[PDB]
Amino acid sequence: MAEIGIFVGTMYGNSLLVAEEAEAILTAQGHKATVFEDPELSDWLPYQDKYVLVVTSTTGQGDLPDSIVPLFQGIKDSLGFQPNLRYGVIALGDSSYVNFCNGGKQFDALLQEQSAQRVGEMLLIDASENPEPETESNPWVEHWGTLLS
Ligand SMILES: Cc1cc2nc3c(=O)[nH]c(=O)nc-3n(C[C@H](O)[C@H](O)[C@H](O)COP(=O)(O)O)c2cc1C
Repeated sequence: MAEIGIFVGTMYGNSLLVAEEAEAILTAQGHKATVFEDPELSDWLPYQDKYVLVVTSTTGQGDLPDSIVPLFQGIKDSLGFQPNLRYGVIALGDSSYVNFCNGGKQFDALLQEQSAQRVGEMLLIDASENPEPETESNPWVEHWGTLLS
């Protein structure tokens, strides 16, 4: 039975709420999930022989949240290649602007630039018109969790 590192990138907690639901769903299906609200390469590392998943957002001029910048730089510069990494991605932000989920999209790109192999398609939550993001992400995690071991 699989184990899932559930790495988070936020400055306001809305993507973190979805990550806590994602951990609960995978745990209920039977997989040993673990959510990380303040992650590091040291917590990403234990899952390269396994599976991982991302729940992230956007900040500044369209940059990654500072809570996941040290994970994004760490994997980019001190890991470099991941041909056997398997995962899934949820991204969350405001639809009112051109950088729609651009910080979460950069974290999916962190893994495709390293030859990882996602077990699904990236979910894009529009918080400014979607005040119940659980309803946009729970059936997505329940589905993705059937594609594990
Ligand atoms: C400076 C700034 C600009 C933002 N502009 C965007 C944007 O262009 N695209 C987007 O998807 N999210 C954007 N966001 C994210 C919003 O804050 C959004 O309301 C989000 O849901 C906040 O919750 P989160 O951090 O948990 O995701 C921006 C955040 C900040 C700090």
